[PDB]
Amino acid sequence: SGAISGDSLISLASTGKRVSIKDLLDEKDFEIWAINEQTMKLESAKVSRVFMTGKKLVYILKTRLGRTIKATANHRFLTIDGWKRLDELSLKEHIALPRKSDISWDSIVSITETGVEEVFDLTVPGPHNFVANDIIVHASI
Amino acid sequence: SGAISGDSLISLASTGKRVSIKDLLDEKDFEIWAINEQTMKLESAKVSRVFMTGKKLVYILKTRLGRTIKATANHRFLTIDGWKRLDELSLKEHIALPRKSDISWDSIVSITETGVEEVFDLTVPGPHNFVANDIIVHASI
Repeated sequence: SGAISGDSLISLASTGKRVSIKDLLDEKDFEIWAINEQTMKLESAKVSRVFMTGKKLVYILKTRLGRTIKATANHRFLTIDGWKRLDELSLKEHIALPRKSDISWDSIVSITETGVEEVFDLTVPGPHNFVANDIIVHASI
Repeated sequence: SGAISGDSLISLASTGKRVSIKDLLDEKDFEIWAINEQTMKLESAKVSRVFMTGKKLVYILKTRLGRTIKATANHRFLTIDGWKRLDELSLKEHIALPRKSDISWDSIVSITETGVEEVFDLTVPGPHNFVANDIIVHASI
């Protein structure tokens, strides 16, 4: 149920390349990087499908390291105490970023509403999350 | 225990004038606007003293109306369910702004760390809060 800006760069596990999620709309069955929540280790995982969900108000989330992403109020990020909607995060939270133990829990330094844009998501069977703009984000539903 | 940037403009109840809290450091016993939490009505209240608390990292909080203020991570604002530290606020919260029923509960649209600056507070016996940059904020201790 979330969605992120089409500008967001998706990390491709088999290569180390990044291509915007907008540019991946007509693509499927490629691997992305997901965190396995039970083990807290990153693992390659297949993307079932990519899709746009329409135009939605988006918000810039920025971490102390400088990682940033634009996303809907309801898109979820991985917090020390679980998945939380962007609109539920506060500056006291830390969120999961891929490090290369497998992850860094970085402080949020900014959350600001920016504007409406075309927004996208993807489905990832099993772990249900992926790395975009070098930040761990939840996938479809 | 909070504190806000010296740039913050303090609403003077007897006149309707605004002067930065930095500019009020050597001033006392003037009235400011405070909310009476039991009644939720604004009332004039005396400022006992104004003081700088040193240099501290500050954060810009902005509301949907466009009201904005720079304040420490621990400075409190009035939420629909009580006083909350800036670092505990999320975009789903609304905070109290003086309206002229007596107050408007406006959505937060931005919270972003900005930099270190000299920071100030003031003491207000009884209601313990005041209006700065047209936003209700908690006073000393």
